[PDB]
Amino acid sequence: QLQESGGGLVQPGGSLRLSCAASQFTFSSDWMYWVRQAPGKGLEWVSSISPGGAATAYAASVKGRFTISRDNAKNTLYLQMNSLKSEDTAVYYCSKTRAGTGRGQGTQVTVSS
Repeated sequence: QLQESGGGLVQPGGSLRLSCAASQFTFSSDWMYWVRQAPGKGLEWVSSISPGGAATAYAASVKGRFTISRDNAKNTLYLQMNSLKSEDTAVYYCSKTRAGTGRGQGTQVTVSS
């Protein structure tokens, strides 16, 4: 089980920090991902993080302004998002695959304004 949180209403150029709590003890050995779904669009990969945190990857549209990180002792995944724009508006999910299978209920980021 996974539970995203931290979403909200923000102004263009603002920022938010998303959190994702994982209930299974397997979190420490899992690749984890942030994916998002904007209005009327499909799921889109945002970023990826290796089990130990040593390898990360980012969609080109968020490179340099988003940071994925994880705390395995707290079984929590994080996403720090900066310089948010209206096109960043979406439901954000954490997932165990880049395609978004095994996601929580998501948390909505709304940017307008």
